[PDB]
Parts: sequence; C-alpha cells; structure tokens
Amino acid sequence: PEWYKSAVFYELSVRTFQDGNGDGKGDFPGLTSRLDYLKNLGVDCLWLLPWFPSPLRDDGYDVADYRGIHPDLGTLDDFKVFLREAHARGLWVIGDLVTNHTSSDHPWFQAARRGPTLPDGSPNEYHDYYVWSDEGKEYADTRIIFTDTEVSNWTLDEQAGKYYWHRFFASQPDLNYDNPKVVEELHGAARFWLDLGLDGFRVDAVPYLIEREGTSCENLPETHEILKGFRAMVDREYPGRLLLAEANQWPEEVVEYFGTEAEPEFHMCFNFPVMPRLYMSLKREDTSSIREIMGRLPKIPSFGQWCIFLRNHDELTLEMVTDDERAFMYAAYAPDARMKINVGIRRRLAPLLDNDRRRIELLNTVLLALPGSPVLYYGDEIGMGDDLGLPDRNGVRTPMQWNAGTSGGFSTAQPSDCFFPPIQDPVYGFGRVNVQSQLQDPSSLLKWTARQLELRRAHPAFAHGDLTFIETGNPAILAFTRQYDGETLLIVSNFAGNAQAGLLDLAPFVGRAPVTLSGASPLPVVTGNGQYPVVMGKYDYYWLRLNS
Amino acid sequence: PEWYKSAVFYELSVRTFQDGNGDGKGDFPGLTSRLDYLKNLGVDCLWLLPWFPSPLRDDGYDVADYRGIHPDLGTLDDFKVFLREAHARGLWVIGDLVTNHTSSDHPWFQAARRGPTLPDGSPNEYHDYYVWSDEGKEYADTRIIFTDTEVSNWTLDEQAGKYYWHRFFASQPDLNYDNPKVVEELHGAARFWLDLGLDGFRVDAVPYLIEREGTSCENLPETHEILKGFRAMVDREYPGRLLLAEANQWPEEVVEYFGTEAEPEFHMCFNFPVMPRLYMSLKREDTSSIREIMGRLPKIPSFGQWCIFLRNHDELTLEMVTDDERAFMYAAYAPDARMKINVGIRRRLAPLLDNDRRRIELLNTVLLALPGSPVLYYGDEIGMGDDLGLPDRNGVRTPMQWNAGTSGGFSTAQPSDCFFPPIQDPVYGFGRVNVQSQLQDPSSLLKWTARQLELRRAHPAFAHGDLTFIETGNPAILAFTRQYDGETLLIVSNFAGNAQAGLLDLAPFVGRAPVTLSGASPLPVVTGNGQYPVVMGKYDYYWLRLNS
Ligand SMILES: [Ca+2]
Ligand SMILES: [Ca+2]
Ligand SMILES: [Mg+2]
Ligand SMILES: [Mg+2]
Repeated sequence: PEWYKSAVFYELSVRTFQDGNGDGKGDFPGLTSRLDYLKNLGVDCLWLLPWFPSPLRDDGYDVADYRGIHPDLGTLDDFKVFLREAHARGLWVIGDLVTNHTSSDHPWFQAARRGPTLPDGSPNEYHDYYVWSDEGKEYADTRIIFTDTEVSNWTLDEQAGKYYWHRFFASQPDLNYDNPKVVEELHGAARFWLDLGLDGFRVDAVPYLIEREGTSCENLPETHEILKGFRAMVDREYPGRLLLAEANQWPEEVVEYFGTEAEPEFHMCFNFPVMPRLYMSLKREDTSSIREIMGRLPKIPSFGQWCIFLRNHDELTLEMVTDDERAFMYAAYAPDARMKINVGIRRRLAPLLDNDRRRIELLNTVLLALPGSPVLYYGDEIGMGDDLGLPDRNGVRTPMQWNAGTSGGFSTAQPSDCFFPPIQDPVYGFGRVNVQSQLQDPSSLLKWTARQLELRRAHPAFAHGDLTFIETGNPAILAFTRQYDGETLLIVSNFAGNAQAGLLDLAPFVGRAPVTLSGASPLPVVTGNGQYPVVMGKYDYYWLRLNS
Repeated sequence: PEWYKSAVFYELSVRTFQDGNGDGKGDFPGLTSRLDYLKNLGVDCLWLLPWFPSPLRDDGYDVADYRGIHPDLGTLDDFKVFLREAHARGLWVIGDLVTNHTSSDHPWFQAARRGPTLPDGSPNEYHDYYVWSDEGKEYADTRIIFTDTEVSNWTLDEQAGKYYWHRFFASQPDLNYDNPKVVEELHGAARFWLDLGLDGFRVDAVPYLIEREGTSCENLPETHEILKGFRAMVDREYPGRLLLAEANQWPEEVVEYFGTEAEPEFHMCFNFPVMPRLYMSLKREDTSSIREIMGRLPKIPSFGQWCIFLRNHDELTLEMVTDDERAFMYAAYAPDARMKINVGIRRRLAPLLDNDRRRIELLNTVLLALPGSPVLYYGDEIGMGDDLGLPDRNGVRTPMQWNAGTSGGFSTAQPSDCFFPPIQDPVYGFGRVNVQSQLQDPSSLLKWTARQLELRRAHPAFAHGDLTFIETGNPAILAFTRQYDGETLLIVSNFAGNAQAGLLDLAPFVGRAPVTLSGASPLPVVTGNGQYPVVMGKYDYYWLRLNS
C-alpha cells in the first residue's frame, strides 16, 4: 500500500551523471535530460547524492548550506524544473539528508570556532552547535571509521583553542544533538525541501548522532529518540513522504531503526547485513551465511520495508562482519592492497565478479527476489567498472557511460577535464560499455535488467511477500518461498560455478505444480513426501510459481 | 590415430585477417604475425580461403593461376615463411583447391574461347578444357545454384560463338573432367603445393565435376571416380596429408564422398546436414530434427572424420532441407529480405542468435560435443557481426577485429580504405568487440572459447567416441553419450529459452555417478530403473562424465 514498498530505487550522483554545459561537471539540466532513460529502465524513485554547496572534501557529504544547490550542479530553479519533470513521469525523488555533521566551511562552524563568547561579550549562540572538549580525552571507547585517514575522533581547532568531535573527516565536525537548537535547524532544513515537493530523504549516518561517555557512541537510545522526532514531524506535517536510513550495523541493532508501531522511526532501512554475505557465499559456494544472517533479523513494523542493495557509492563495507569473515573477503575480493579502504573494498560490482555476466545476473536476481525494495547503483545496469587510480571511494563514482563518443557521452569536455575521469580501459571503458550500445543490443545487460524488473513488477509477492527458506541438501543452492495474497513464489539460486544437485523440502506443497514465472514451463508436480530433486547449471536462477 | 581426427580447425581469409603493410589488404606477413594468437586459442589447423591470383569476382574462388600467390597477399616467399612458422608452432595448414572451375581470366579459358581450331587451321588443345555447347540445350534437369544472379548454367561466349557451362558465376567456367588432360592439370596443381609442405586441401564444390544428360549433374559415379583418383594420388605420393570435402547434400549422398575402405575418397567431409537443424531446433525449442538427421547418416570409413561447423564464409545454406523447413528458417532468421541470398541466409553467427551469449555458448558446446573435428569461423570466437551493405556473401567476411584502434587493428589504413570495411556499429563494431578487450576480460567469449577447447582437448572421447542419443522425455532437452576407450561422457543440452525438466533414460548406467567435466562436482548416483530426473536453466549445457 505505501508507495516505497513497491518502488525500485536508483542511486546516482548529479555531478557524475550527465553534464549539460560542457564544464566537465554533471548538473541538474543534464540529469533532467536523462529522465526518460531512467523511467524506461523501470526505476520509480531516484536517490540523489548530496547536491548542496560544499567544498567537496567528502564529495558533498561535507555540507556548507542545507538550503541551496551547489553551483556546479546549477541553480535552485534548475532543481525545481528537474523535480517537476520527474513527477511528470511518475517518478519519486529523495535527497540525502546529512544530519550528523556539516562542513567546517558551514557558516555555523565558522561562527562556532570563535569561542563561547563573541569579542563584544555576547554569547555565541553557534558555539554549542558543535561538540567541544578542552583536552580531547572523552569518548575513548570509540572506533574510528575513516581508519586510513583519521588517527582520532578529536581534532584541535587553532582559533577556538579546543578540540572538536568528528566521526568522519576532520573537515566534517559533528553537530551537537544535546542542543535543541540544532534539532530545530535540521527539522527546518528537511522542511525547506519537503515544501518544494521532495518525496523524502535518505538519512545519512544515523547511528552516530548522540555520543555518551562509556559507550561505543553508536545506536544510543537518545540517538533513536531524536530520529523518532524526525518521523513524528514528517508524519504530522508531510504525510506519505519517505525516510530511509543509512544504518550499517548488526541485525539486532539495525532493526531498531524502524522503531515500533507505537513509536515509529524510519520507514525504510538498508539491509546492510545481507549484502556482504551474498559475496562471501558466492566465493565459498556455500549460502549458509545468507540464511544465518537473514535469520537474525527480527520482524519489522507494518509500515517497514527493507532497502536491498548490492553496491553503492561507498566501499563494500566489511565493518559489520566477523574478523574471520573480513579476512576471507579481503583475500577473495581484494587481491591488490590498493583495493582496500577503511575496513572495506572499493570496487564496482562487475569487477568484483570478474565481469562474469552469469554471476552479475545471479546476484541481481537475488537483489530483486529478497524481501524489500531494491536499489540499483547508477551504471551497474550496463556493467560499469572502477578506477583505483582515484583516491578514497571516488573510483566507483566515475562518470556514467552513455555512448562511445567524447568522454562516454557524459560531457563534451575531454576526459582529463571531467570532474572524475570517465573510464577508458579496454574491458570496462565507454568504447565497450555504454547505454547506446546496450539499447541497440537485443541481449545486453541493460535490456536484461529492464526485462527482469518488468518480471518482478508483474509479481507483487516480491515486494510484499513473506520469506521462508527451504532446505536443499546442498549449501551451494539457496531456495526460498515468497508468499503473498494467495501467490506462492519459489526462488532457487545456484551460487556455484558448476552444475549442482539438490533435494528441496517441499513437504508443505505436495500436490502442487511449479511453473516458470517466465513463459510458464511446467515442472513435475510435487509428489510423495515432497522431497523434490533438482539440478542447476552454474549460477542459474529459477524463478517459479507454485500453482494450486 | 590420424592427426585430422583430433585437430581443431579454423577458417580464415588472408585478405581479411591482418594487414602487415598498410594498404588495406590482409596479407601473409600479417597472418604470420598472428600465429601465436591462433595457437593460444587452441587451434591446430588453419584452413585458408583461396590465395591464388584472381580478379576476385567470387572473392578468389575464380582462380586465374593455380601455382601462385595473389599480389595483394604478398609473395611466394611470404607463403613459405608463413608455412615454416605455422609448422614451427605445431600447426597444420590446408589450402582451398578449386577443382570444378577456373576464372574466365585463366589463360586456359582465354586460349579455349578461341574455338576448336586456331585461325591458322591447327587444333586448339585448350578448347576442350572447358564444356561447350552449340545451343545450350543440354543438361536441362539441372538446378541453378546462384539463383539470385544466374538465369542459366549455360552462357554464350562472344568470340567462341558457343555456350559454355558454369555451375557458379558466368565468370567461373566449369572444367571438363571427361578430358584426361584436365585431371592431370589438377593433380599437378595439388602437387605444386604439397611439395612445398602444405598439409592438405579443402576441396571445393566436389559434387559438380562431371555433368551427364538426363541426370541432376550432382553426385555422379564418374565424379566420385575422379575423386578416388585424387585420394589415390595423395595416399601414394603424400602420405599423411588431408583431403576435406565441401559436399552440401543430404546424408545418404554426403557419406558417399568418404568412399569405402577398399576405394577411399575423402578423409573428411563437412557435416552440412546437421548444421541447419541446430538453428531450427533452437527456435522451435525442439531438438528432434537433430536426432532425425543425425540418425540418417550412415557409419563412415575407418579413416573418416566429420568436420562439424556452425557458420562459414558462405551463407547459412538452406538448399538441403525440406520446403517447410526452409520457410521456417527464413521466417525465424531472415526477417529482412536483404538477409536472404541464393536459398540461404547471409548472417554471422552472433547476429543470428540476437547476440545472446547464452545461445552462442550453447551451440558452440554442441559444435564441440558432436562426433567429428570442429571448425571455427574467424571472428566468431569474439562474437563478430556482419555488414549487409556488402554484396553477395561478403558481409560475413569483414576484417578481423583485433583491437579498438584504427580499423580494429586490422590495418593502419582508415576504414574506408580497407578491402572490406571493418564493422563500426555500436553493437558489433571493433570499439566494443575485439581481441585485445577479450584477452584482458576474465569472462570474455574469447576466453570462454579457449577454456572450452581446453576442456574438450582433455577428453578424447569428443574426438573419437561413438554417439548414442538418450531419451529425455522433453524435446527441448537433447542428451547423448560419447564413449571411447572406457570413458563415457554424457552431454545434456537445453535448447529452450526458459527452465526445462527431463527424465533421462540412463538404464544402461545404473550404479554409476555423473560428475561435471569442469571441477568434478558429483551428481546423484544413477539408481533404480535408471530414469534420471533433471532440471536445466535456459540454454544450459551439462558436460558430464559417467564414473564407475
Ligand atoms: Ca554525532
Ligand atoms: Ca563440372
Ligand atoms: Mg556542468
Ligand atoms: Mg597488405
């Protein structure tokens, strides 16, 4: 019933998607010119990365003005026409709300570092917007997220003569959520955009808002309380809008970000826990880690929906796996040391899978078949690669590859003048991987993706169904049912690189006939004790309905 | 065994493969520079299209000098070094021997058209090298092969004042094999090349040598007798050399080109009969035509070996199928009328299969898994397309696509200066489809092909085994065994575009365990009555061994 539950999401970065004025930077007019492509793909909601004024030290997640549009992306008018046109096509759009911190170039912080009092005796009302310390000795049981860059979560400010807190880069000072004026400022920022018609927000780094002595400073009850506040505001003032949480934590802690029926928080949260186990299972040819980790996720509220994903603008995060699992992933998916960043792996989806289309298809089917609303990362529809020559996580944020012309069609500016260089290598470069090609190619990955979303869209049980794992007698083979409104789907997936045999426990479905979702080819009726023998080719996916 | 039985063949055209001197024309030095690529691919024998002097009215199959090298391709020295280097790498090489006719520019024909007697009263000894008629009324129960171009197999020569015979173009007059001088001329031509160390010949258009009143003028006993003469000569003078027949006929008539143990003809013949049924079965999702047509092929001599192929330098021939089968193929594989030529379809393999890699892989596995020695058509290993803007069958003979540089790496001459233009379209063009890319791409089609030939090479039962079709209870699924030297291979192939179920009749193999040839994953042991249930994903191939 709520729109987000049946939507397909698409994550993109305006500066990196389409340049409309030849300066090497993506912009809103450019994005707007590509809306037909997104609609045709089968996308329903666009999630745009931060578009606000910013020195871009963390690519826009260091925000310097919550109520504007970064100059290189265009103007606020350009934004309003973009939104009009998106809505004209039946697309929703959500922004990225950066709550935990601002840029050090935010006027607030420039004001705040003047000290507790102005030179004229008056109180500096902005000073307590941020989190200050005399010695930087507090919150010591606290981990560092940007392990490769920051040595400490406290940094000394020259002119303020005190240490300030930051969970991310030193140029991203944390906001102080014990100060109620800060809560107002952000309720107000969100309002500004929701008043223009924005359909919601992806909310950034939600676990880290409140910090408390003698705790990890993650997932604190007071942090959750503030988030309940946001949801309460939106429910009252902007019914129907979406709030989606970036909360990368273990299952028990992630689910709490939905809140409860009585005290709601987020409508949606990313399913961070399943994501690594997908990759792990593929290398191990053993899907048990998927069932285990999915099994640890409690039921969610009635309004709740998972956002399922494979990759995104960040590294493949390994922060919320065991030390053994982390080491395995590095060994398997980060052979070069240059591939690691801050407890994670900074590679695009296709390279991670050795550009093996069968493996790419497989994981995409799992993405679309698990319970939640799926999100695609821009460029993965065509099999884009990465560029590890770029610092930080920018190697997975190269320009979208539209055609084989100048700079992949992203801009008329030459490749070395683009904000990030478009990829030109013989395997993943825009000469070989681009939209124009794949639109004309009857069997391209783009076309496959669209066809597969069409298929999903035609079976609501994917969006809304329950989930029940089936025993297969072979850990390489992952089987489950999705049931909803009388419909029973059976999804069988082979994570091995060669043919595999299984014995499915279909005892609950004796007497019923499985048929392929695609073309209704019938398989043998389920008989006897219901132990159903199968064979599967390498990386096969069987999308079935059980007819009664 | 004989070398040809375990060889993998590769068909290529020198003018079109690699240019070494920037004139837009492929040549021998160029070819020689690409021998490592062919060896590494897993090729054993190169079959070169005609390399002889010629006006190229049928792309070199109109021969004007049997004992030379066409100037565009280089010199006779260039040839000798090419051969030495091929042999240095353990590669065999065969040429194309054009027996049935010559160019009208051949000195023989220039001499012959002077008439039976010279202007000085002397007899013209060359006049009877060709086949002449006063009225062109003879051999009227005879079909026309180039239906789109030729209205008659007789053509009036201006200066000779008589009609001459030609099964092919009017510029390709048939040689007269009732004149024994002609037989000597060609025994001699073959000798010239075999003396240089050439390992054999593909022999062109063998059914059409002798023509007789009141017959079809195809497959005549006197034609076969002459071919026995060629074989006899090579067996005596050049033991170990290969003779491979182009004989496109129905099963009963093709097999006769092997001759018998007592009177041998050809070592190898192309398996023309199976080829169309492969394509048909895929569209119909019903493999019965393959079993039917394979079933009609009699056993062949001990020295005999089939040459299995999917495509070649000609059209996809529909001359030897039923009228109903022909109409179906046109409907399914020739939607544009421009795609038909002379009772066939002039398209490359990948375009025929909608560039669907799964379908490409499938047919390739079948090519490699049927009994015979397989032949690859140059460029199909990377998924090359075609150019229907070129006349006749030249649209499948575009330059090999080596890299994304100038003219696909085929030449430094620009694309409009190449002999045939290298393909530039967004789907199949050299920017997207080339060797360099696929060598660097871990999961490319090139790499797949090589990996799959490796796999074949490791199981001699593919080359030498018998063949037995297995009952599957589903026409979409084609199963068979190949047995040799105690080894039993089981090959199961799905020709449907969605998942299929089968029940394999493995009664003869109760108690034995099928394992994947690739990685030895075991499947359930064959039990009970031996009726073995399977499921297959779309276009899957299962390559299995049955272990005792
Ligand atoms: Ca904080
Ligand atoms: Ca003849
Ligand atoms: Mg711009
Ligand atoms: Mg040349």
